[PDB]
Parts: sequence; C-alpha cells; structure tokens
Amino acid sequence: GKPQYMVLVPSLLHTETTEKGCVLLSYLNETVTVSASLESVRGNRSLFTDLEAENDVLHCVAFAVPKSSSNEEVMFLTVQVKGPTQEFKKRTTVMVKNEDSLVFVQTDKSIYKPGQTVKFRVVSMDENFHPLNELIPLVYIQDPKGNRIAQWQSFQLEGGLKQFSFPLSSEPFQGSYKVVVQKKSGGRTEHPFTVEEFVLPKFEVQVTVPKIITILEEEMNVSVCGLYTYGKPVPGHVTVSICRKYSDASDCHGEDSQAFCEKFSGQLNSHGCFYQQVKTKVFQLKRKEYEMKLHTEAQIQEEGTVVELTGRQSSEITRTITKLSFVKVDSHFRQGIPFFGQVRLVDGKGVPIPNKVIFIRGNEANYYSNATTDEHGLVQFSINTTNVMGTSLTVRVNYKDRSPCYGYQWVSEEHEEAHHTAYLVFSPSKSFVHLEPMSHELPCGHTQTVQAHYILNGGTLLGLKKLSFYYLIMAKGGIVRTGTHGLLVKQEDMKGHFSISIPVKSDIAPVARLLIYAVLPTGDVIGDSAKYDVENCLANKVDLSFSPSQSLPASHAHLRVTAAPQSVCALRAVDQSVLLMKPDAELSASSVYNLLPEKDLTGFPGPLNDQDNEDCINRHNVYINGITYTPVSSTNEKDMYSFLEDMGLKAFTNSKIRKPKMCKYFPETWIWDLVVVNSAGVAEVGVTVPDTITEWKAGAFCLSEDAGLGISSTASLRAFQPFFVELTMPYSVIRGEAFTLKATVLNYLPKCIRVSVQLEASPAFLAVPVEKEQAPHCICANGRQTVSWAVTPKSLGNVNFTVSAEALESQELCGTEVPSVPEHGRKDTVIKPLLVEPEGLEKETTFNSLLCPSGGEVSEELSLKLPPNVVEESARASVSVLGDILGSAMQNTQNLLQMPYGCGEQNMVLFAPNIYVLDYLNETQQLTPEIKSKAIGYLNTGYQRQLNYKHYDGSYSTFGERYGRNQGNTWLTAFVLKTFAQARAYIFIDEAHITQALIWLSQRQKDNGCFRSSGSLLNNAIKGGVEDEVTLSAYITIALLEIPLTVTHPVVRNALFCLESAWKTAQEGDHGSHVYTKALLAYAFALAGNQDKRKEVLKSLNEEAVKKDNSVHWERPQKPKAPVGHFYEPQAPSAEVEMTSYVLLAYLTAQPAPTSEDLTSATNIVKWITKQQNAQGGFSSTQDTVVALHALSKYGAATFTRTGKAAQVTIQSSGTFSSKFQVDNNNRLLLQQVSLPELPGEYSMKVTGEGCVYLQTSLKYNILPEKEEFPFALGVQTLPQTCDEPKAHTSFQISLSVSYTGSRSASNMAIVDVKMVSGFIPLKPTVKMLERSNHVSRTEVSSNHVLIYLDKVSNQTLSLFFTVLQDVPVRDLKPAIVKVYDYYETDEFAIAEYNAPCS
Repeated sequence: GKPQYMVLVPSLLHTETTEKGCVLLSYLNETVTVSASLESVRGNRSLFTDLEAENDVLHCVAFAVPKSSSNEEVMFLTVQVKGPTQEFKKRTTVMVKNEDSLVFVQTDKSIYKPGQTVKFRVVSMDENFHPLNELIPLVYIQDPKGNRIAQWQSFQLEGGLKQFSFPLSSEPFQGSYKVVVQKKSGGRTEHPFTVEEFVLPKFEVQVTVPKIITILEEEMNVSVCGLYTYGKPVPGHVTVSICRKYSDASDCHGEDSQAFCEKFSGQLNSHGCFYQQVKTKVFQLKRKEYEMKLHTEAQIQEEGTVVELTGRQSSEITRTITKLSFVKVDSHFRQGIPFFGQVRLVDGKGVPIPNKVIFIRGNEANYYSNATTDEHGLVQFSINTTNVMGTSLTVRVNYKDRSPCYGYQWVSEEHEEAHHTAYLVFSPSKSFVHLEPMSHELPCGHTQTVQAHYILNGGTLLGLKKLSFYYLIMAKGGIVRTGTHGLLVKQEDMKGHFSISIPVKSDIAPVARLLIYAVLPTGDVIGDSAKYDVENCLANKVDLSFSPSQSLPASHAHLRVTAAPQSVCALRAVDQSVLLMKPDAELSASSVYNLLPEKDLTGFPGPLNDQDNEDCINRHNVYINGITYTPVSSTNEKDMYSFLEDMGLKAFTNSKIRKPKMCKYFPETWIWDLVVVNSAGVAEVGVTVPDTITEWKAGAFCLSEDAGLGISSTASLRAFQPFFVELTMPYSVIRGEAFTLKATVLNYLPKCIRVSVQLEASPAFLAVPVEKEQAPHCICANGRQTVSWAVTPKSLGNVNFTVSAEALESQELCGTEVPSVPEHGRKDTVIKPLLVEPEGLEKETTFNSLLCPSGGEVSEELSLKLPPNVVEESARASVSVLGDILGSAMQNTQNLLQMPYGCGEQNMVLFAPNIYVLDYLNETQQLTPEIKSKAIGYLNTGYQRQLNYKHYDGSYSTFGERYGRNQGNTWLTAFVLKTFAQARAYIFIDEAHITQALIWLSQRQKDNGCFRSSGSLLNNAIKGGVEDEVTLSAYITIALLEIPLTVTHPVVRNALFCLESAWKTAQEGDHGSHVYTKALLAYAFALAGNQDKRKEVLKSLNEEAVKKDNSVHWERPQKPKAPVGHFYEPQAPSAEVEMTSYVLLAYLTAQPAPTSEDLTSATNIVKWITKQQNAQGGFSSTQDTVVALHALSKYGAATFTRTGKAAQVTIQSSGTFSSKFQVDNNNRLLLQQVSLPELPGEYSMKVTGEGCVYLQTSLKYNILPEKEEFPFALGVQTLPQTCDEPKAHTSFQISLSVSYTGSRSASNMAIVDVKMVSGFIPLKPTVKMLERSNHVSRTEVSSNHVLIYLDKVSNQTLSLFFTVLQDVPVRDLKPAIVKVYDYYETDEFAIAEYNAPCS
C-alpha cells in the first residue's frame, strides 16, 4: 500500500462549538504527524491544529475556533501532513459563522380576548438543547402599525427561562400583533399572534365530507350535526346544499352567472343527526369541471329560527386516481449489487389499495414481472445489475387514454405513472460497498442495525487479513459518533452481509445523514452515503399527572412532574379550545428540531465553496480509440467525493477520489408556573377554574443544565358536573318592578337521576315559585329541568342571589334506577349578582371638608336636604376619612367617575392621573410597591388605546384615522405629549411617539403666529371670548415644556415671544375677559422662570379673583347661572376649576423654592378646590379633573408632613350611633369609609390630633321631575308608540331625536345615556349601524347603558334609532330614564323619559 492520508472536517465550523473531527492514515508504514492550519481571509487569524497519526487506525479530534468578528466568514482551510517520506498539503475554503443561540418562544395561544394579559415565556439554548445563560439585549412587542407597546432592557434569563407578564387594554386594535426577540448576535426571531373578539356563535355546523373525491365514483357519505356550544346538539331541520362548479364556472358572463347543482333537506334528532348519502351521476363533470363547493344551512325549530348559512368549501376534484409513488428507491444504483426498489400504490384520496397486481417497467435489463401490492399497497423488488451507464424505472397500472372528449390537458383520466432513473456510481476499482437505506422513521433508544453489502472484485490485492471499514454519522452540522468494523477476506469477494449497529439517541438531528467507506491499497476509496429520518426525541422524559375526572369546584389537583434531576420546568395549563384554535407553535415539542438553522447538510450550502474545480482533467475529451467513434461527453455519475460533498463536509485525500471528468371558543388560560425538579420529580397543587364546560389540556417542558430539552405528553384534566345549571336573570332590575326568575339545570352524566332545586330567600327580596309542588322532578340523563320563581326585589343596591340544587338521596321514583350519589359534587350552588335601581335618576352631591386640628380640636356640622321628589329610601350617605388630600383618586383611578372613557381625552383622564399620583408617591417616598405595581399595570393599559387615536401624520385627534377622519387636533397632541413626558420615566413610552408628535405641531408654526390650530377648540363656553391663538398657544407651550426642555430649544424660543407679546397687548386690549388666558400665561411664566413677569400676572389675577370665606375663587367672565333653587347643584363649573387650579399650580411652581406667601395663597385655593371636588374621586369635569389633580399633586409635593402621626377622627350623628377613626402616617393613604344611613342632616364630626385630615362626604338620592328647563332637546319616541303585535314586546325601535337650543352656551361634544327597561340587551349591530351617519362616531354599549358619542350639536334636530331585544319579561311598572350631557361641562343636562312600548 502506497502512502495516503485521509481527513474529514465538517464544513460548518461554528464559533463557540467545539468542532469535532476525525483523521486517518491509510497505508503509510512510517510514523508521521498532521497539522490543520486555518488561515483567515482578508486578514490573519490562523488556528493551527497539529497532532499525531496512526498507520492503520483513526482517532477523533475536537477543537473550538475563535469567535470571528465577521458574521459569516468564508476562510481558507489547509491541512499540513508532515511526513519524512513526503510532504502533503491541500488548501480549501470552508464557511464559518457565528452561531446564534436557539430562541424558541411561547405565549401559549396565538389569539386572545381583548381584556386578557400575555404570559410570554422565552427560552434559549445552543445546538445541544441544554439551555444556556445569556444576556438577551432586546425584546419587544409590535402592533400592526409597528409601534412598540412594551420593551424590556438587557436581562439575563437564568437557567434559559424567564417569564414576562404583559397586559392588554380594553379595545386594542386588531390587525395582527407579533413578538420579536433580538439576539445579541444580530438576527432577530419573530412569532405572530393576534387579538380579537372572536364570535359568539349560538350554534355551528360539524359535517364530515370527502374533502377530495374520485373522478369515477357514485356515493359520498355526509353526516350533518349542529353542535351549539358543548356537544348537546339539540338541533332542528337542516337544508344542506351541495353545489358543484364546472370548468370556468360563472366565467361565461352571458345569459347565466351560476353553476348547476342540487340541494337537500333533512331532520336532526339525536347524536345521530343527519346522514346524507350523496349520489354522483349528475355531479360536476367527467369533463370540464374545476372544483365543487359545500354549503350547509342549519336551522332549529324549538328555539330561535336563525339560520347559520355556513360555507365549508373542503371539496376538491381528483381527476387523476390510483397514483403510484416511490417511497423507497435507491437513488444511486451499483453494478454488481442489486438496488432494492420499493413502490407504493395508493388511491387518489389517500388510502392504499391492497392486492393489486402491478407490472414493473424495467426500462433496462428487462425486469418485467407481475408483482402485486401488499396490504399497505406496498411492493418491494430488486434488479440484477450487469449494465453500462444507467437504468430507468416506471410502473404499469392502467395503460389507458379513455373516451374523454379532449386530450388537450395532461394525462388525467388515467393514472400518472411514477418514473425514476437511478445513476451509476463511479467505481474506479470495479468495486464498492452498498448500504441499505431505511424508510420508516428510526426510533430513539431502541438500537437498530442496518445491513451493508460489499464487493471487492480483487481490488484489495495488497490488503490482506484485515479489511478495515469505517462509518461516520453526521447530524446537526457535525460528526457525532465514529467507529469501525472489520472483514476477513483474502480473495475477490462479492455481495455479502456487513451489518453495523448505531444506537439511536436524541443527540442525532431529525435528519440522520450516515456515510460508510472503505480504503483500498490501490489508493482509491469505496464508500456510500445514506440518509435517515429520526423521530423527535429529547434527552428528558418528563411526566405530567393529575387526579383526573375531578369535580369542577375541586380546587385540589396535584401536578406530579418528574424529569431530569434538578431541572427547571415550564408548566403550561390551558383548555382544549386553544389547541382546537390552531396547532401550537411547533407544539413546543415537535419542530424544536426544525428550529435549528441548517439542520440538514445538503452539501456545501452557499456558492462560496466553488473551489472543486482544481484540475479539469477533461482536456482529453477526444473520443475513445476504437472501431466506433464513441466520445465521452457527459458523466452523470456520483463519485465518492460527490457522496462526501452531498453529506456536506470537506474531504481531503492524498490519492484520487474525485471524478476526473470536469468542466372556535373561549380561551381562559390557566396555570402558568416554573417548578424545579427535586432530584426525583415535583408535585404541584393546581386550582381548577370554576369553568366546568371546557376540557383542560396540560403540557410542559423541562430543561436541565447538563441534560437537554424535555416534553412529556398532553394531559388532560377534564371536569364534569352532573347537577350544573345556568341561571337566567336580568343584569339590572327595578326595585318597584318585579321579574320572573328562571333557572334550568343541565344534566351531563349518564346516570338517570332527579335533582331537587331550592331557593335561598333573603330579606332583600321575596320569591314565589311558579309551581305549587316542591318535589324533585324526573330529569334523566342528558335532560334539562326548567324551574322558575316570581321574584320581587325590596332592597336597592347589589344583591348576590344564590340557588342550590342537588339530587335527593335514596328516593325511589320515576327512574327505574335512582343513583342520587354520582360523584363528590352533588350540591350545586351558584351565585350571580343583581343590581336593584330605585325609581328615577340619582343626584350626586359632595360635602367634603378639609379640617386640620393642628394639635387641638376641630368640628363641623353636616346638613342634608331632601327635595320633595326624592323617592323612598334612595338616600345613601357614605362618609370616608382620608389622611391624604388626593386619597380617593389614589384608590380608584380607573373608575374615577362615570363617563366611560370613549374618545382620546377621556382615555387620557384614565391615563394621566396614574402618572401624577405615582410621581407624588415617589416624592413622598412611601411608594408602597404593591400599589406602585398596580399603577404600572393600569398605566401600561392606558398607554394602549391611545394608538387607536394615532393616525399616520402623528397627531392624536379625538378619533384619529379611525372611521375615516384624516384630521389632526393640536390640543390633544399637546396634552398627550405632556402626559408622556413623565410617562416615559416609568413604563418606557416609545421615543418614536414623542419625537414624531414633536415634529408635528412644530412644523405647524408661523413666525409670530405660534402653532396655529386646525382642530376645533373644545367647549367654547369655558372661554367666552374668541381668545384664539392665545389660549391654545399658551397651553401648547406648557404642554411641550413639561417634557424636559428649556428655552434654548427652538420651539419654545420662538413661542415665548408670542406669549409675552400677547400678554403685553392684552394689557391694553380688552379689560379682563381673558382670565383663562392669563392663568395659562401665569403657569407658562412660572415654568419658563419669568418670575419678573409671573408675579405681575399673579398680582392682577389676585384682583381678578373672587374671594369667599378666605378662599380665593377665580370666576368665569360671562357668569353663567343656569341652576335655580338648588344649593346642591353648584358642583358643576368646569371653567372655574382650571383658572383656579392653574393659578394654584403657577403659585406652587417656584423655580428656587415655593415661597411662604405662595403656600399661604395655595391654602386659600386648595380650600375651595377641595370643597369643589366631587367625592368618589370624581370631580365631574374630566380633563378639568386631570389638570386639577395634577395641581393637587404638586401641592402635596411641597405640603408634606411626616410628623403628623397622632390624629383622632370622631364622627357623630345627631341621633344615636357615632363612629371613630384614627389616621396615622401609614394610614394616611389607607381609605377608611363607613355607611351612615340617615336622610336628614343629623351628623356632626369632631376631629382631634396633629396635622390635617380630609373628610369626604357624599350621598346620592333619586328624583324624577318633568317639564324643567333644559338647554338641550330630548325627543325620544318608540316604534310603535303603543304595542299591539306580540312581536313588539321583544324588539322595537327607539327614536333618539336630540336638538340644541342655546348655541351661546357653546356645548359641542355631548353624549346620550340610554338605559334599558330591566330586561333588554340592545342589538349591537343595530347600534353599530350608527357610526356611518354623521355626528355619531363611536357607540359602545356596556351593562344596559347605550352611549352615543355625538360629535357636535346643531340647531337642527338629529334623529337616531336602534333596536333592543327582550330577555326577561320584566314588566310591572317602570318608565325608564335617558340622560344627555356634555363631556366638558356637566351642568347642561336634559333628562327626559321614554317608556316601555308595552307598559
């Protein structure tokens, strides 16, 4: 044997990965050494790899290349085989690249409810699937518009796992969200996931159909079952339509536009609902047909006759039938060793046809046999190989070209025969080794040997007594296992058995590309390469377990989880509905192998390895010297170099080895935890959700530091209740009216039982059953029993009615079997709250008063007047004690008030006070991290739904691009930017918004004209004069100055000119009449440090104020006096709370320090603003409330007192019962509220101690006057005026004609508050009809309250209409009320009444 080296290196060298390799010396008798130098292109980074050699045996080697700066480097590789006999070297190019960590993701479901929160696990690991601890630089969530909702800074996921809570908002816009995680090495990974309010379908079709159909067939089996919510179909009469479509159906746009077809109808009664056998003789066609369609019209009779016309287009023609497919054909045939062809016969639908005799096209060597199919439609066969160049293979099943009219299309009516042509391997020594491939996927763990066939043909002349033979397995881009096996031959050896065994483990990639080879003393090397598929197995075999079939209320459910010792598991508990929605993301189990980039090495991927052209020995292309001129032109062979190339790695050979020739339902997510295996497993208690009807599918994966990844199974933990029933009660109800309670129990157990129902009476209501008997009724398996009560409420407020139901034990009645004890759950008790509203609308008044004992005693007397229209027992006098001034608003920021926050401004009052209160807590350093976390959550919610108001230009209008308004309003942009100023310090409000909104409203500027407005100013009433270009300019300056920004910035530099010039001109212009402008100017001067003009503004504002009980109160210039005869009503003014709050805040904002005189004036302003502040934290005027609450926040910032520990509150009624309270430092923020039921003013509280105490006093009472004075007009009617038709009881149109009388009151944006008569859910689509009509933008409805967002009033009357639906027959006596009022000042209200049309 002449000297010859051989070394294999995987041409996917990864930076951090230790590149395992192999070396070998073949027939050199002198001991030498080898060196592998890795020189770098465009520079010099040489990684030498020098090591020993063995004359006949190989050995493994591993090395790790340095972290290359370049992303993907195509760097030269040279191996220096140092030998005293001869020196051997070879240069080549290999491709190295930085190996980014594998980061798969979660968020269990890709589709959400609006009001839910995201759970968001992220996991990282390297090529080996054990997790790695890396600092991830960037993770963020993206909306359809590309805006960044949230963001997390550089974190380190310990153990390869770290969760991320993230909430959503009430109405997030729904195109599509996506999760993008950016790795530390550039490339980012994505995960789509959407949110939407899906559908509430009352019943759906579930039909099985032949999704594809034979060209020559008669019958189709079609079953039609309509399941409504759970699988108790209770269906009616269906009329199913099978409409076929011919070729170019409806394309002939003349005399016809339809496709001929036929329809059916049928009855449905039980689980076996409707089984429609479908004849097919007049069906689509045997010629000129494209694709039929399947549409079903399910309809029920005993209930609502709504028809669900469903389109299930799962229907495709299959003109080609009985297709033959190659499932295992040996792609490269060998002359001497037969290759084993294995074909598959199968019907066009997909089922194999057993026992079918086929005919094999042996295109060469004439293999013509009448083989037959197996039970699986399988045929196996071999062909003897003594041939020349190449053999072709084909099947024979039909031979036919039938009667069909046109042969223009490809062969369709017959079976498209399967063709294949194998190519001959380049055998330089007339010899080779063949390896038998495998078709079925290789099982892990269980070892499986593969047979090898060899031939020598006398090539191994020198080789004797030892035929060393080697195998190499390539997976995941690298060599995994090496090994050898011997042969004992001194002959020329033909076909034989050379079985080798490979232990299949999880370490192998999903693809298992396996090569074998044998070195010959002649210098050549023979071998083979085979591919395998491996079932996805992971190094961890996890277990998930429960106590299944548990009761629905049974909280206790132990989750035993066993995995690799001391690993970290990611529990994922969710219902089956989510799995039904969509196949999970790789199931988190299956295609995690697919996640690995470049999983299979097809061979030198990338054009950069175009170095194989080295010799081009085909320069002697002259024809072979012979009698016949036969030139060698093409060699469609596969050399051993080509085989090793197809393996995908560089091969280095001393001798010739290359060929010389060249040139749906409800999600309700569940348990989401991170448990740790206690070296043997872990049990986990899991509280089952009181949502019985769904099946819970549990899956989880675990990861250990040394062990790989894991997956167990998909456990289920189904819960079923035999006596479960759903109550049917109105959401709201009238105290005067009474209703008919209805309750039906649903049996879900096969046991034939008899449940007994019983109601639990309370002193708040009386209940009388509609039936006289009280015995349990005969309700057998899968039956429902309807029971009812005549219920009249007595006490107002919230009442949580409860009803218990259970089957009485050991009672022998109707059922032949009476198993009254099915399971642990027998007593079925459910609770549903009920709202009892008294007669008439509630008037809300506030009598809060700030009293400071200041080391002494203070007292106050409460007076309560009841107007004669007050209904009986409507008064609810609640008094709360708050140490802090802004306490109530601290507790209930979200439900701050009525006004459910539809447009931009109200969303911003939902948003900003959270910022201001949190800043106040940060200043006072009692941050109390749990309330801070609550503030974070609600504030991050509030940042969402502002994007609903962002259009492309960057302006946040009241409605934005939504509903087709390409309008930009500068005021709201300024407000939202002012809020986002301090918002960014907490929740990372994306810089893109503050930069783009700053680019806008700044390009919109004229030199001395300072930010001219395009959108209309709101509530012109607050500003009696025109006052344009002054109010809004002054406001926008302070808004964009609140963000960190000084006079040096160009916009304010050009702006302050306008403010000073405007103040100088107004100094000589109109005498006063611009107090709002002056207050804005006062605050602007306070911000800019222009005290030398600020104090001059303040001195004028002092006289322009109105003083009352040592509490200075600025007053509205036009002096509106709408209220008459009511001292309660003066809590409305919306303009008097700005100029006062603005001058307060300007007083407070002293750049050096708030001076003592400033605090003295602040006390006098705070007294009035607190006495004007509505309870429940309301302070009716809304954006007005934002500004005033920020003013109070800045007041409390400078008016802090940590020494106010001792304080005693002794509130005493003038009658019998008194109450006591204490507010120290830690209770300064804790709300202390009690109920004080007494209609008259019989209350007098005494406060002692140290410091200041805020006493909040409010009460609500119900009245209903008529024919009063209203600046609006409320013309509500019904359809009909009086109902006579029975169908008019359920649904009826309601007229909403609203007009506006006094345009000088300048009320612009107003809403109508529409309440239902105790039993009506309004039709959402009939109200959704409104928005296309002008002056009606958004019409959300919630909890019997229909709200219409009237954009702007008019002298003309605007009529609105919609339709409601009756659910509970609640008709004794109540004329329900409807309200209308303006957003930005609440004193204009035109309460009138519309009665139920049938009562």
